[PDB]
Amino acid sequence: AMKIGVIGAGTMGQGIAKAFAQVEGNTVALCDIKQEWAENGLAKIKKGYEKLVAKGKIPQEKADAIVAAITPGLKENLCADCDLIVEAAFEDMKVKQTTFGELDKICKPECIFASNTASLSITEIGKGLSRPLVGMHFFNPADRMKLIEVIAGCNTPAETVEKIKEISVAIGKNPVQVNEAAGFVVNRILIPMINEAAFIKMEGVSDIAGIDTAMKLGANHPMGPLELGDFIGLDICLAIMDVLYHETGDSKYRACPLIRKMVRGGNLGCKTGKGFYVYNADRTKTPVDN
Amino acid sequence: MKIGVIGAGTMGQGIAKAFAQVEGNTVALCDIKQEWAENGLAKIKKGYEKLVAKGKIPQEKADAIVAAITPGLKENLCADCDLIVEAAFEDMKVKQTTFGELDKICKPECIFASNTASLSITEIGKGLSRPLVGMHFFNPADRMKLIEVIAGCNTPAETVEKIKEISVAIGKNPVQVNEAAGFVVNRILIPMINEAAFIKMEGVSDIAGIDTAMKLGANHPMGPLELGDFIGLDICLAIMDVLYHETGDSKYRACPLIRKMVRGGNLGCKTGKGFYVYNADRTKTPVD
Amino acid sequence: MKIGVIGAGTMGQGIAKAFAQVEGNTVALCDIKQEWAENGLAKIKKGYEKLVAKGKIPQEKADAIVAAITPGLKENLCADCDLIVEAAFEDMKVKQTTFGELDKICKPECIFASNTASLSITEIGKGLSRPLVGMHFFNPADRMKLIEVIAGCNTPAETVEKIKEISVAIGKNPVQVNEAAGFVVNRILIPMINEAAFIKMEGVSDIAGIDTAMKLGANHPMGPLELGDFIGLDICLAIMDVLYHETGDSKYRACPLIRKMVRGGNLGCKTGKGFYVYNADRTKTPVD
Amino acid sequence: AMKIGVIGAGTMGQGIAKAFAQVEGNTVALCDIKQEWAENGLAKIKKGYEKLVAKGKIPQEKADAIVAAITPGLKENLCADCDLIVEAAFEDMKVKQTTFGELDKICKPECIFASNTASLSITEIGKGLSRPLVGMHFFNPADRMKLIEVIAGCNTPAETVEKIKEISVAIGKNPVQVNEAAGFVVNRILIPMINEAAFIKMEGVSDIAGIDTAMKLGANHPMGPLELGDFIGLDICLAIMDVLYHETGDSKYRACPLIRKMVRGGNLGCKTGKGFYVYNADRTKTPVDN
Amino acid sequence: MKIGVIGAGTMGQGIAKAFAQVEGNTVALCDIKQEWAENGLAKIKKGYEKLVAKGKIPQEKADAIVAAITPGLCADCDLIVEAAFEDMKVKQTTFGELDKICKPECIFASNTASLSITEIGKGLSRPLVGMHFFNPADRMKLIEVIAGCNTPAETVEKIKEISVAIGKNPVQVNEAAGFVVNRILIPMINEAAFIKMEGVSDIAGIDTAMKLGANHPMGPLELGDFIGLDICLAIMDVLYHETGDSKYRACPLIRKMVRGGNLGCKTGKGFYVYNADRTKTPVDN
Amino acid sequence: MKIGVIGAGTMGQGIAKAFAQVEGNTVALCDIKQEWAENGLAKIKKGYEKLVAKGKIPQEKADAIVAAITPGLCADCDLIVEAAFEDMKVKQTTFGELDKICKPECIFASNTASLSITEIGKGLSRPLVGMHFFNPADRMKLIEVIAGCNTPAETVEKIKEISVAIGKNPVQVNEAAGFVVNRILIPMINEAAFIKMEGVSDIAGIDTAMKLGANHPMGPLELGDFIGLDICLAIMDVLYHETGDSKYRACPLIRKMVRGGNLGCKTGKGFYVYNADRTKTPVDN
Ligand SMILES: CC(=O)CC(=O)SCCNC(=O)CCNC(=O)[C@H](O)C(C)(C)COP(=O)(O)OP(=O)(O)OC[C@H]1O[C@@H](n2cnc3c(N)ncnc32)[C@H](O)[C@@H]1OP(=O)(O)O
Ligand SMILES: CC(=O)CC(=O)SCCNC(=O)CCNC(=O)[C@H](O)C(C)(C)COP(=O)(O)OP(=O)(O)OC[C@H]1O[C@@H](n2cnc3c(N)ncnc32)[C@H](O)[C@@H]1OP(=O)(O)O
Repeated sequence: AMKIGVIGAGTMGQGIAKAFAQVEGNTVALCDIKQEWAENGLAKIKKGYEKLVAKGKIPQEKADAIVAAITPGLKENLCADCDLIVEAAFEDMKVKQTTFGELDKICKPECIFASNTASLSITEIGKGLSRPLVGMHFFNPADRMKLIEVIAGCNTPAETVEKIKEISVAIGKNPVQVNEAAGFVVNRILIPMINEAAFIKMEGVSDIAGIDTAMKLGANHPMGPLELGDFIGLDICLAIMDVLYHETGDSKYRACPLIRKMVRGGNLGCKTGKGFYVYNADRTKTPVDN
Repeated sequence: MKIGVIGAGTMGQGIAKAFAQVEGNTVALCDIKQEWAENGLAKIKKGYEKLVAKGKIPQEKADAIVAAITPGLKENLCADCDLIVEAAFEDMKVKQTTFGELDKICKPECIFASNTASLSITEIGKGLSRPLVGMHFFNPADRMKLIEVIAGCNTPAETVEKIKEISVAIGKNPVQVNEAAGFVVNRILIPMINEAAFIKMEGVSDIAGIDTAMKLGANHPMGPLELGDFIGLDICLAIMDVLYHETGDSKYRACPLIRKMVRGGNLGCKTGKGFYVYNADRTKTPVD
Repeated sequence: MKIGVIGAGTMGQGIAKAFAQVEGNTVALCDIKQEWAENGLAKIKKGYEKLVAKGKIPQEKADAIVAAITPGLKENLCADCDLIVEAAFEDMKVKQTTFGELDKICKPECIFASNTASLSITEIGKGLSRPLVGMHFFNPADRMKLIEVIAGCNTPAETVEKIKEISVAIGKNPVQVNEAAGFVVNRILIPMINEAAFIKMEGVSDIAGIDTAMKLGANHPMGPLELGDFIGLDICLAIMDVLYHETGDSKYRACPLIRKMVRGGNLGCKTGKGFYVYNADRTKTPVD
Repeated sequence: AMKIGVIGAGTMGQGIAKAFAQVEGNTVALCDIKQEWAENGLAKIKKGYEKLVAKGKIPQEKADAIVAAITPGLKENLCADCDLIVEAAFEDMKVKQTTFGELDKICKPECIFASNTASLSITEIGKGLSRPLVGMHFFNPADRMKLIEVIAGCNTPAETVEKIKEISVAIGKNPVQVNEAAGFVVNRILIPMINEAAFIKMEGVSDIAGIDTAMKLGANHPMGPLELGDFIGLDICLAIMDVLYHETGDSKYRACPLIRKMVRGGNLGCKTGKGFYVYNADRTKTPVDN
Repeated sequence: MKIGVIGAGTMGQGIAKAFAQVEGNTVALCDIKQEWAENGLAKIKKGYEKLVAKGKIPQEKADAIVAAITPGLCADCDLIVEAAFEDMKVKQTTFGELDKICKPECIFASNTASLSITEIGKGLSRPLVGMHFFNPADRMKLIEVIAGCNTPAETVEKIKEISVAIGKNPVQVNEAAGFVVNRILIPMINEAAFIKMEGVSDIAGIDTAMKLGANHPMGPLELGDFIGLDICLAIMDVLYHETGDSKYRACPLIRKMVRGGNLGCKTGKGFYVYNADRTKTPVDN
Repeated sequence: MKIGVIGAGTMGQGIAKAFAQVEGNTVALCDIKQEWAENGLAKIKKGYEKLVAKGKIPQEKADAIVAAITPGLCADCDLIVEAAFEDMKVKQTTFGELDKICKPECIFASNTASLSITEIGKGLSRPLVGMHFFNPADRMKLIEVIAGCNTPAETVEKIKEISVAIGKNPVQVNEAAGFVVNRILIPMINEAAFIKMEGVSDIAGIDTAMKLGANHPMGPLELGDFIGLDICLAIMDVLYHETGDSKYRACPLIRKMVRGGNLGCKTGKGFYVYNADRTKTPVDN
């Protein structure tokens, strides 16, 4: 028995709504700024579940049972008696502080405020609030990845970290406590990997398929690092590298100028059909250095 | 085809099985003492008897593998070798005079390759009469499918192709690398371990947590702290210091935490304590 | 001598007492609102009444000090000023147009000085008709004996000497500085605080311990963590980021720990919590 | 009631011997490699105490009472039933590992092994030993400075840190626990100060007396940073900077090339009569830039 | 061919000279304030007068090229070269304001020093290319030809031919910060400034060192004053911000001098004070 | 004056030429293997022959200077210039072995590229000074005069006069890593190598870029091959180790080529392969 409000209806918010609604006994309020943005979010969840039922990987009764626990709307209307708030709205500081300042008046006092952000300070987002702000960081696709990073901020009490811990296990996830530093644990290790694999390309050491092949056969990684960057989106890798550099001031985390030149040109990876690989119609991918 | 493997230690052992696994090849497993090489082949043959009893290899395929390997001294066994893969102690002067000696023994068409991970292929073969290429296996060499082929600054393109063709002819996937510090795998993978240690050092997360986050967040088979324990923190410290010294770039500065643990003998699995304590059962316990 | 002090805040207050303390000087304490400047002088006069009751100043020396200071607007009080010390909000465009306005008011021989710590003296006075020098007091300006005199890239040697002579004429010790980021004191002293924080961040010692070690090991009056609390961690973060941005050098990267505490409002004494909790008695407690 | 053996009879060892022998109830074995090196150490302690009695700052009975508790000799002869060993021998790794490997056989099992080193790893010094090695770091003059840094190594148990804690209070010092990192607490903060004050000189920002005057009047420090470097010895500042750089790999701790050029020329500060200041006969010091 | 130059400063003026001195080309010269865009064409006749006087040019040739330059015109050019201020939104906006104004099929080229070509041309209808001239653009034989990720080869090659058509040498260079010449030459100026700042030598010694020790036509500090110390700071900063590498941090002595307006030859005081005698004096005497 | 040069390589040979070509000086040329120290004087007559053939020198002048050079002699010189290998203990030992051999009052000078002068002369009886020539020492007009902390002015000035006496220009420079010219010029070669390594351009383009874009007599990569890529690596490494600043990290492509013995003109293959035709080919074609 839990009510969960999810502020943001793009990719992350829809997956976070699905992660709670998969557990029987949870109802999800899928909110956004315009009521029609939330409705497009719930239709996107529905459309996506129609594909799996087709590909035979989920039963239609389950899909229906998931969709039935999600309600689109506005936070003023749906988040009063919410037990947990998980925001996955746009990565802008002032938008977050506004959202949470409103919800602070809307929500009952018992409500837990959490943010899925990966680029901003949990500490600075929840500064003015009347209650603890915590980080509850999901990984795309949030309904299938079992990791949750629980980020403590400078003032986030330990009970608040402990509660998000219990909730993550309740929904079948594995929490990992992180004290707020840029990149947390997973992003701080993983994106500098992608960045090194790009320096190795830029410096002429090896080719794209070779760097990826070496990482797949040499370390038993599921993808190559450059494959992976296309699939994450090179724009997001660049932004994480730049966040890792600006927070620390450490030249160690400088982004590879090759990534920046591709993002400038719009070659963001799988989402643009072209990054280090070209994604064609016939389901084949070829590295851009051929 | 006849291959000479210089070094009867673990790597040399694994490289000899890789070539002897394949029908039609012969391997001379050499080391600096006739006995060393004969102990190398005895470790190989008993690893094969555990496999036979485990039922995962025919008793006659294993015998035919052991039969294809001959221990001895290079002065006796490598003159009509077609390919030499060196896998001996990582010291630049020991590798240079081993390849100086082999330059006089081995027939001209014999190809010279070194399994080195941390020394410069180019420097290795500076003064020789024939090209020197990198042929960097991954342990266990008989089981890992990747082979990094390292072109030196004067290693002709023809030499690099023929080592590619040999790697596939023994069932590997060659990835051509133009020599730089760390090649591909080590240059990505060891700074990874190093970063997880800085995360531990700086109080961001705990050892178990850093490792759980990378396997459940990034789909990695091992956490980076378990893996640096499995590779050996001494191997990880040394690769970091190579990257640092070959580049000049503070980016590759090793994490002082790893340097403190290596100074105390806490190297990982090989000493029974690193980031994890490895107990008498099978569990491992984070020192956290 | 007649001095104009631009800014009736704490620094401007402390700089006006420094000049009015000395017999024969007059000070115009100006700010952008007539009331602000009159509140500045009222804070000054009541600080002097606590001193009189504490018996540490004659009742007539204090009255004569307060009498030498006149609040108002610069357009009214600074035209026949001999020296202008600006001490207003640290924003480059606010300082440039304040000195543009004063360039038309003040008689030509009036000397223009700014108390800025983080902005470029040279940029401050780029387009003016007269030189612009740094005259950087230390709070409390009336009590600290040091004055850093900052030569700009176009500040003549004659201007620098005359500010030296004024500093001693009001009983200070001038230390000539050729403009660079941090001058002398801030460039040594704030990286100090920053380093003690990295030591805390990296788990080397504890907050009380870092502070006790520096006072009993180096003969320092305050620990560096107490001192960053007393200066304000926001002031310390900002100086770090100036040093970093003016140099380009990772050496002066601020410690992320200090950046996290500033984002949470834990700035030190001014907010009642930083590295120390400051309780209702007089004790302070390390957040450690 | 405590017996203390001090391995090293130069400056540090003599001051460490004096710090324990000042406390009634402690007897000090002042050891070195050649019996005559320890005797010169005890005569140096005696000569130095004859000066204070002259300058009127200590009573002669006290000096005599201190000297009487110090015995020069060889560790084989004097350190068997020692309660604590504090080595302040030369800063060389192999010398330390040899000294401690011998003392490990000499000393009773109850004996605490400690090292005053400031440049080497406590962890690497006591690796092969049969008992914990700890760092007990004194500050010249060890008999008058109240700070002791107690350094835990990678394997130094907490009881061993706790015991050196009690002993430091017993002798009137204030211990500070430090987990082993280069420079500990005091040196990592202080010498990079001296180094910055030297960059400021080298870059032409201010003059020698001005940098020192600013630091004395601006921060209320007892000395200027350049004054202080002369008094510490610029060779030692250089070595600490170089140790801080090599251990971290961080360009942040690069030594100022001005310090290195003065050390090369032999201008080590007060001990050579010339560093940033020239130390004349008539008790006056003038900065070398005049 | 018709050619429009955007910017009327040293480089704008020199790029205009470079096109108009080849028989057959016509140039449109432009700037913000028109009085500055005629001040441009004014500095062009003034210099051609001093050379015809010195016998280096025939008056009729000097008069044939200053008649091919029109201060404005851009509606009909076959090629646009912007030599505007080295600020990114400054270049997007101009080029933004410019995709309307020019004929549909006319080539857009920027003379930027180190900025990404690819970001410069993002909202445009047509490919954007890099065509980099070197001070003085009318004498220096080099053109660096920089193509962005979305720059076709027909345009890269159409620039190579135009280059050889006006007596230049076009070297093609891939898009990275500083391209070739500035990435090498500007840190060299920056280093010489650190050498003066740390007192290793004086301004005079460093410059004659590199002239007599390296056979360089200018010392690195005279060369900074001639380039403009504000352009040098910019490129250093762009170098530093593109790579993230403290290797390229500008020398604080150059940031101090740009803040004071000691920019070199354009303001009469850089590392040298330039006198009417035509003699320059190092500011450290 | 009598002059002894220590080292018989390019710089040793050129420094010998620089003294002997001035009427009145005599030089003693030296090296490890004597066959190398006559190989030195062999490369000196061979080059003077090719110039007399090309009419640049009169045979009698070529014959007057090769008669002032004696392969050895050092016992009586008034001035010693070492141009030995750029390894510190290599220079201390030589100079160590040399304070005995030379006359008591003779001036000791090192042609080191970046090493501290002050540490070079520590155990010596006499001041040690820096007298830095530039390849080719007989043409390049510059001498950098470097004094150590314990080098008196009489010796610094005695070098300045000797310099002007052999038609050079002596610039005095304070002891820091790289002095002036190499601290600027060598990272410039190093940068051009990073530019080739990151693929921004090819070897040819970078060099003609800097010739046509900067008016440089050699491109930075030809200049590396002419200096020797082993000397360039050394100076970069010394730069990096003296400052501690990753700004000066050598480019790994130059460390790889030195490891392979691709040193430039002295080994026939650097960034260019040098052919008997007298044409050089970039190794990337
Ligand atoms: C920052 C960026 O983005 C790109 C950049 O700009 S980086 C900087 C690139 N530019 C440079 O580095 C400049 C390098 N410096 C040089 O090449 C030389 O300094 C230099 C060519 C400018 C030297 O000046 P110079 O040789 O005296 O001028 P130059 O025109 O070549 O020859 C001088 C002659 O102008 C000659 N001349 C003949 N015709 C001429 C003409 N049409 N126009 C001008 N001059 C002419 C005359 O012969 C005059 O010499 P005399 O008085 O002795 O007769
Ligand atoms: C690393 C360190 O520690 C210090 C260093 O060395 S750093 C590197 C410093 N050195 C440099 O940078 C070199 C810079 N490069 C240059 O200055 C030019 O490359 C260069 C002078 C070498 C160009 O070569 P050049 O101009 O062709 O040779 P140069 O001798 O000056 O003139 C060529 C002429 O030799 C001339 N010549 C006349 N007399 C001569 C003589 N006594 N000796 C030699 N050449 C003579 C001839 O005129 C020949 O030219 P022609 O065939 O056209 O008639």
